[PDB]
Amino acid sequence: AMSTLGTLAPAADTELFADTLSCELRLPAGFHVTADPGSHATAETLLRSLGQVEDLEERGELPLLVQRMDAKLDLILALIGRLVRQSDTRLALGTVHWSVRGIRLASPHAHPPGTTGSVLLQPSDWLPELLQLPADVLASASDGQQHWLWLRFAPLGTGLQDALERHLFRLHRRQIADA
Amino acid sequence: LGTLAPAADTELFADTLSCELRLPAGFHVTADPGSHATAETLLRSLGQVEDELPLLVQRMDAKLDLILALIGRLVRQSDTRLALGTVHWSVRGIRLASPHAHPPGTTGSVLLQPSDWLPELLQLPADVLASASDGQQHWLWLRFAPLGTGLQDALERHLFRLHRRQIA
Amino acid sequence: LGTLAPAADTELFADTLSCELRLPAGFHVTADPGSHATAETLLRSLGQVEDLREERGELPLLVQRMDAKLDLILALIGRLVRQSDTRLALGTVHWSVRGIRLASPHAHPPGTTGSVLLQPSDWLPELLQLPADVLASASDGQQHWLWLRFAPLGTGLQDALERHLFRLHRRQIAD
Amino acid sequence: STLGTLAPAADTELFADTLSCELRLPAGFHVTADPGSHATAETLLRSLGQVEDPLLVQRMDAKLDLILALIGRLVRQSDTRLALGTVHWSVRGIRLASPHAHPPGTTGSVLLQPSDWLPELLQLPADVLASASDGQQHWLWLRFAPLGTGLQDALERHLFRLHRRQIAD
Repeated sequence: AMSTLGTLAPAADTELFADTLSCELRLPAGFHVTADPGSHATAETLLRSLGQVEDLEERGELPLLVQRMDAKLDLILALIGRLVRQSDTRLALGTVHWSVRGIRLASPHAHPPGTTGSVLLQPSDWLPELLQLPADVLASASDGQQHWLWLRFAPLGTGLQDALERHLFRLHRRQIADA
Repeated sequence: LGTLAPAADTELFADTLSCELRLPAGFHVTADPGSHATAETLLRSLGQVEDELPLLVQRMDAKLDLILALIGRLVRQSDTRLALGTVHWSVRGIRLASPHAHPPGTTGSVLLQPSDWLPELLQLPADVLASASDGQQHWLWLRFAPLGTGLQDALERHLFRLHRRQIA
Repeated sequence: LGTLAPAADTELFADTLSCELRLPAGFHVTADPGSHATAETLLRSLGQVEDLREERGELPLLVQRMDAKLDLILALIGRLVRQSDTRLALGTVHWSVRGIRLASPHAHPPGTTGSVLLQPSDWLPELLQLPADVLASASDGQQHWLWLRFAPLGTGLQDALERHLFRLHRRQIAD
Repeated sequence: STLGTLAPAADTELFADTLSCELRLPAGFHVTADPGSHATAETLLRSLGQVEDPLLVQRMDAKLDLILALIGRLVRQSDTRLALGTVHWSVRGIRLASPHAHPPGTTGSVLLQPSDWLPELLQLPADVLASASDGQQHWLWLRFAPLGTGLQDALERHLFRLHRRQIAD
């Protein structure tokens, strides 16, 4: 906590993180000008489904035919995840500051404020799926060895916003948890 | 406008719901058509996922969503893709733009993507009624071969639902 | 088009349901294929989804919707598999629970072992693989014909194949 | 198997007083700082064990079988296969052949394909205990890092069934 990167874009850092849960973490992240995010519902579905399956009984209240079905789903899911890792290009690992409003992350190339595009993020880790969020560049600055971008997400809509808030809240208690 | 083959235009759309929309679609010549079951399953399934029980079932559903999402993306990122474009679609046939003209009577299959998030294509065997060009290019008038009870009921529901969505 | 191998045609098709149909099939000379379990799972599952094509509402609405998602996933994965698989040559074949007679691009001596490769359903890009040996290879006007005798199937697979063949027959008489 | 005499201390640490299965399967050790995931490993093992065993529902189950089979095929297209060799496996660690030898203390991940009909791999973080050669190949004695209650139980169940199955005829 207490990273000075915010001194590079005071007004932007305040817009994105003031008075709202903001998490500083490392995960595959990136920004691309030529969007192709998809829908709010896809992002929302990814986040919610991800929550229902994660964060660390069948013989009872349930038969056994359904346990097998659930087993098969776990297997299919793992295999489809394996398939994806085979072709998709992974995002680079980076330290980012993420809130419901936007994100501060490092980028190979600077981009003037006003540039529009999509923030790419791999939320999970065991699942090679990306969360894409349309966003605009609020600020762009360097610290000497990396170009930093402050991106503000375009309106997320009621459902996705909720899923994202829950997502951030969970990540936060867990980071504090394993401490 | 449409009246560059009024003969077919009337056969395909007169007195029946005919929607005008933009969706990837195309005509592919072949003697190897698809199946009615497959097309019916595709249509009804898209519709049943329009908009609970023990926790294990709720998480099974979450797992399904994740699988569908991942598999859907893989297809969409590696496919040929059909030509986006304005088409006129009814339970009887479709009015779409094709790269080249075709002699009427030419047998083949109309391939269209009924939904855009899901990259699964709908395959319907059809014959060309007319092939007049003018919109700088060649427009085709395709007549679906008899769909059969089930698939026809599915297609009408699809178009009706699709129309209200649009008319709102 | 069967006298080319009298005894072999009698061993594989005498006093037993034998169907004549066209589908992608081939014989692959391989050391060891295997897995009756995979072959049986395929045939039994196909049959259930084949019949799908008991009660409309019935169970919870959520369930019906999950089933739909399954139909979508299967279709999508099917499409993906076709984007890079190798289609097998379509051909007429005589198929019994004991063996199969098909057209091969080349001939093989009696005793050659491998797997009979078949695509059971046109809508599903999945292949059925059954270990088999060649007990007859002869030629007629042109094409090379092989008589493959399946290696023992085991209780389950046999039942699955017999069921599959019977339904195939029944549907065939439906013309 | 006399491979143990090549590294008595390690062989004893990994297989003494515990079920140890000698079998053939694709398995490898790769130097990496990939912490893997206990939850992923446990899910794989329990699910595997589950399948190693109203009409609408039965149809759904049929669809799952078909999907699983196809997805399996896809992965097997462009996936880097593991080396199939004889191994010695216990809940504590595993002895397997390796391309290069490694100094004891070297940490990485053991990769192996639990079932032969599915291309899904199990990853388990481990450290090299011993590393010796029999004149033909380099053998490694890897000690899995703590598995955690759940994963450990799943693995114990997995090895026990495996041992049972193989004691037939």
